[PDB]
Amino acid sequence: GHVQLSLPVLQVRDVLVRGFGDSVEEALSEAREHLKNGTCGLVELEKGVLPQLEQPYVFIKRSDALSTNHGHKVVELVAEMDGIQYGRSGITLGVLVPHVGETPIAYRNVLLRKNG
Repeated sequence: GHVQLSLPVLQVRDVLVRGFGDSVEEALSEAREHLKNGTCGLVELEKGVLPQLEQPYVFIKRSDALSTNHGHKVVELVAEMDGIQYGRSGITLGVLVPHVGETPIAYRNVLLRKNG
């Protein structure tokens, strides 16, 4: 189940603007909406990445809400200020950014929770 969705994958060094906003719930909402528009892209979480983003790093984690093994890499939209949790984990599949033409190197599919 869930909706299937794709995004581009951009370099954090081309993505001049990696903030959707400057609070958690802001960036989470705007992310959901830049996804709804389709003007979002993905940035992979690597060791030097957080202290180049703004702050409310809109993460994707592989849906810790289930107990089954048989599926695609499903994820869900989440956000943290210091990246206290999630970003500093191995769940976590990247951080979203507003796509402004930064030239992708790749694309990253996921599914997207839709209750009804």
